[PDB]
Order: sequence, then structure tokens, then C-alpha cells
Amino acid sequence: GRKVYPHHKGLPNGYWSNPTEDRSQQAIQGHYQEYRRPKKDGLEQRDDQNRSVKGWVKPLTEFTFEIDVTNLSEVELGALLWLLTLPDLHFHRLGGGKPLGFGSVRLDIDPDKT
RNA sequence: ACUGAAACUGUAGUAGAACCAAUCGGGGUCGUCAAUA
Repeated sequence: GRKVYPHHKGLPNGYWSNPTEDRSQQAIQGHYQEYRRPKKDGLEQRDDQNRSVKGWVKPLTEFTFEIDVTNLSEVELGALLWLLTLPDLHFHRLGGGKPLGFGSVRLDIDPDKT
């Protein structure tokens, strides 16, 4: 069926912090720096199997967007609004790098603009 | 067993009215490959 990338629950404090540091080889709070290509012989493994990113959108940053909907039934609308009103600690997965933990996002409705 | 002459195929008339270059699509992501000893 439909392939999904489960949210990386329980990533410790500072997991994404200072990401240039090759912490991939130590179990800091029980997790390896799984999103970063490990260094080999002390040099960066910028091979043509991996990409590199000059930056990323920080965690806890916030985006607002709008959905304009037409002729949704109550089931079709209720399915949509369920996704946009999931209980706490349900997170959507967005963009790239999802296998590595990137792109976990919380969606919630702004009711005053709906 | 005396050539008729003279006479604009012209005048009026918008190739135009209606018609969305548009519909769908996360710049994304894991284990394969080779066959013998």
C-alpha cells in the first residue's frame, strides 16, 4: 500500500543542533546523528550518492497557508478537517529528507480566518 | 446606294459573435549487484 515515513519520535535535545558536527559516530542520548553523512578518514563524504544542503528551515518556524475548497461533501470535508485537527503529537511529513527525520510538521486550523 | 451616337456593373454592407491554454503531479528517496566453491 501507500508508503509513509513515520514521524521520528523521541529525537533528543540538540539532535538537529550544530549539524556540521559529525556526531554520527556517538550515541548522544541513544541516537546517532542519522541525518548526516558520516566522515570518512576525517574528511567529508560529499560523494555523488548524497546531496548537501546550504541550510534548512528551522524547527518551530511557522507558515500560514489557506485552502479554498469547492463543493466538498461532509465526508470529503470531514476527512480534510480531520487531517487539519489531529490530536497532539500527530505530525505530518513534508518536503524532502523524510527518511532522515526532516519535514515533520504540525498542521492546525486558524478558525478566525476560516 | 455608306459602321449610329452617348452610357463606370455600379450603389449600401466591420469576417464577425461566443469560447480561461487549461486539467493532474511533495524535487523525491535504500539494498541491491555479480555466481559459484
